[PDB]
Amino acid sequence: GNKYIQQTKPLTLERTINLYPLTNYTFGTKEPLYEKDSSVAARFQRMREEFDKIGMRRTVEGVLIVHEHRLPHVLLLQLGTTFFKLPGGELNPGEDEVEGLKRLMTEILGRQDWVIDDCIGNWWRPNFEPPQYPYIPAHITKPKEHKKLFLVQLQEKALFAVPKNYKLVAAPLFELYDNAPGYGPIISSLPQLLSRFNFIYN
Amino acid sequence: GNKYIQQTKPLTLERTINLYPLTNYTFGTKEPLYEKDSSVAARFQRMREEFDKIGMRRTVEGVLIVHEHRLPHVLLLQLGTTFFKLPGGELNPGEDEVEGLKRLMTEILGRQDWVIDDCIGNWWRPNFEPPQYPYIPAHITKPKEHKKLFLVQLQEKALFAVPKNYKLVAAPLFELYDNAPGYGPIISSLPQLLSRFNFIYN
Repeated sequence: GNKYIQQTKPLTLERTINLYPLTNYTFGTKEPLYEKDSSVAARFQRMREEFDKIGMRRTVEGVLIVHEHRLPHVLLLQLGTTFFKLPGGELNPGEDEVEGLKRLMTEILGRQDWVIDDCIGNWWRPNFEPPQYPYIPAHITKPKEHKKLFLVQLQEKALFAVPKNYKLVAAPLFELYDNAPGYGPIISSLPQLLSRFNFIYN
Repeated sequence: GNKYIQQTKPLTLERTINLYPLTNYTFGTKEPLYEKDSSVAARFQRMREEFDKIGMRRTVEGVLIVHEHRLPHVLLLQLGTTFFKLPGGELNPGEDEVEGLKRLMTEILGRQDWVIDDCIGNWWRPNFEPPQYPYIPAHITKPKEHKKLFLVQLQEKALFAVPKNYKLVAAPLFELYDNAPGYGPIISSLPQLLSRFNFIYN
């Protein structure tokens, strides 16, 4: 004759994420962090050299979200007038994805004095060329890079240490949406990839 | 001194979905199902009339995935040369989202002789106009429509009953990706929204 109290709905169906105000977050400076590749030519030469040695490049990137006036903003690292990146980078062979992303974000943003429970997408680079796709194209059996994106939940407050040559910016979703010319195909589709989340604006 | 066997990784982090070959699926015909709105003018007039009476329109849509040669395809309903839609429609006031989507897909596709565990995105229409966004734009406190998308897991085999005036097609991700001119902003970003899933190609 008993009834059961119903379980919290699956996190697959409704995923809630706490956001905090932009003003909860601050940065201090650290020494500059220079890009591994000094040009487009060097980038693709290194990708080719490493592909021959260790196979497909495995990149991981973190999407950290804050709000201002109840609108989500994604944290980006500005390196040039039109050059923005997510905090992340290249995994070492054998390295766990999530543990690697933790290492990489400590390297880039780690204060000098991470909660990663959510995969938000995957992108693949079929050739030693710029184009990347959110799927493996037909008959591509050996992509040259696989990029995996994760949502990194921030604490209520945090201090970041930012390499001097980077500017830590908070981009509102309307800045990113349908703005591949400004931010590229991955960052510009973050609004779509974040749309399923139930955000709490603390 | 004991060690614990580790739990399956969270479904938030790695979400696996079984797909089956296109040839596992068939359709039979039923009577035609006419669009509620006969023109763009009538569409926005009805949206306005109903907004005044019952508030924001609540639409729900199902994303059903199959594969051919290990490439995902999304099922769409073709109504015209350039007019494709997802199976779904408008919720009744008070109606549960998932139960409403089940009702709507039975209406459209239900054989005459649903597993919905995943939210994949949200879109909002700020005005009585075509544009829709994957977020609520700043200072929009009363959007006119909220569209919610769900992944509908298919059984190994299924038979569909399709209104005579619709053609059931299976669209590969490369047909959709960066093809808003062909399919609109929602269907064209399905490849990005599906990229997080670990698909098993049965």
